[PDB]
Amino acid sequence: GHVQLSLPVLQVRDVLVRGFGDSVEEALSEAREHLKNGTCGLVELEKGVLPQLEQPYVFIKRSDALSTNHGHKVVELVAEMDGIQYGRSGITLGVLVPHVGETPIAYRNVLLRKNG
Repeated sequence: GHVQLSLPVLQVRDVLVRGFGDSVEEALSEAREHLKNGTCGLVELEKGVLPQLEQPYVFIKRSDALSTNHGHKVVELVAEMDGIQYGRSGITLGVLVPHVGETPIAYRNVLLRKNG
């Protein structure tokens, strides 16, 4: 189940603007909406990445809400200020950014929770 969705994958060094906003719930909402528009892209979480983003790093984690093994890499939209949790984990599949033409190197599919 869930909706299937794709995004581009951009370099954090081309993505001049990696903030959707400057609070958690802001960036989470705007992310959901830049996804709804389709003007979002993905940035992979690597060791030097957080202290180049703004702050409310809109993460994707592989849906810790289930107990089954048989599926695609499903994820869900989440956000943290210091990246206290999630970003500093191995769940976590990247951080979203507003796509402004930064030239992708790749694309990253996921599914997207839709209750009804």
